[PDB]
Amino acid sequence: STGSATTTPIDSLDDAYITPVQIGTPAQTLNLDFDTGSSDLWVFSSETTASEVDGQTIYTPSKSTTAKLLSGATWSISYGDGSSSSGDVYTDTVSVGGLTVTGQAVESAKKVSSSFTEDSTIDGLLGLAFSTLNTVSPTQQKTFFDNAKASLDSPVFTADLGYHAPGTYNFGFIDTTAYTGSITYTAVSTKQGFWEWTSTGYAVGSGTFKSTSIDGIADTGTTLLYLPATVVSAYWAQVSGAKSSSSVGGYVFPCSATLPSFTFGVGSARIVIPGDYIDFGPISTGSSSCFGGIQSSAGIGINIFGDVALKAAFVVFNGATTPTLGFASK
Ligand SMILES: Cc1cc(C)c(/C=N/NC(=O)[C@@H](N)Cc2c[nH]c3ccccc23)c(C)c1
Ligand SMILES: Cc1cc(C)c(/C=N/NC(=O)[C@@H](N)Cc2c[nH]c3ccccc23)c(C)c1
Repeated sequence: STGSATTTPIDSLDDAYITPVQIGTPAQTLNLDFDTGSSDLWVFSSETTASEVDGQTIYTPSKSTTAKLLSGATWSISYGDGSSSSGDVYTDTVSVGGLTVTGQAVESAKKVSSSFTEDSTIDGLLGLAFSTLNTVSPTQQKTFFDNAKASLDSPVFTADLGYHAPGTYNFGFIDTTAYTGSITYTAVSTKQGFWEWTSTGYAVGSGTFKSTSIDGIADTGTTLLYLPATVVSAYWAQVSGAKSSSSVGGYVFPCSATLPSFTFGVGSARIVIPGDYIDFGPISTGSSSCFGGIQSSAGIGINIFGDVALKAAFVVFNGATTPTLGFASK
């Protein structure tokens, strides 16, 4: 089997991408944030604290003839950014772009943090990291991809995120028309439960490539590109007037600037992030200071190849017995 679904930016800055997902019988369609940095499929629901719902579409398990309470199961997730959610668990039928999994754990939120409440366009998250990170207790549950994997034509999914435009998540096949040149594959460590890999280096604009190992995670659920402070300083030093602002929370730059590109290495291959992808617009309405799309990972504890990086590539998440990651230009 295969599935193919369009993913759409939630706003004019590509702050996140939402993908329609059918849950239950009859289908209830919710727009979920596909997150390769976590392993829980959770949704706003009829059980979510009323004051914590602000415009989201909710899953109502009582209206699904295929929903079953997973007796005694609870979940609770604390994301590294300080966001969180928790609740109980149903199993139900879940379909993405024509690919159907029966008995999928659907984690119904009773509580969500303010960040989620404020994101009216995101009805929940669909985790695509390794199932070892799933938070359901006392019986850990499998991700949608893990449940689908054996049935798929090939045990893979691909992320093709658009810049200021829709893109595509495919399951079970590689669309050879969706990228240019070749796909370069690189090793993955699953030791921390993430799609963790090692970039071979970077360049800023037309500058020379610096060969250096950068270990990080491919995370479709993170907006920005978080890299070591040395790398990030080297990038922003090429932008007149750019500076790190403790008050804003990262590097900002004059909105009048033209940003240089940023290149990252994948083996001997190179992915170029155009400068425009690194512009996140005014820090507040009407400001001439703009927020940067490349930020320091210092204090996160891991480097994160978020959407700013991933949207410059066609990315293969290969879930074979020994997982790997593939990157192509597009
Ligand atoms: C200090 C710091 C700052 C950030 C922005 C992250 C990213 N975290 N990103 C994620 O955890 C995503 N995989 C999922 C996610 C967290 N918060 C969200 C809000 C809206 C949509 C998705 C997420 C971290 C780990 C640490
Ligand atoms: C993931 C994340 C990380 C940071 C450092 C901020 C702070 N932002 N501070 C501000 O003053 C923002 N209004 C700046 C901003 C403008 N556009 C954005 C798009 C994404 C993230 C932040 C901003 C936020 C909101 C989210």
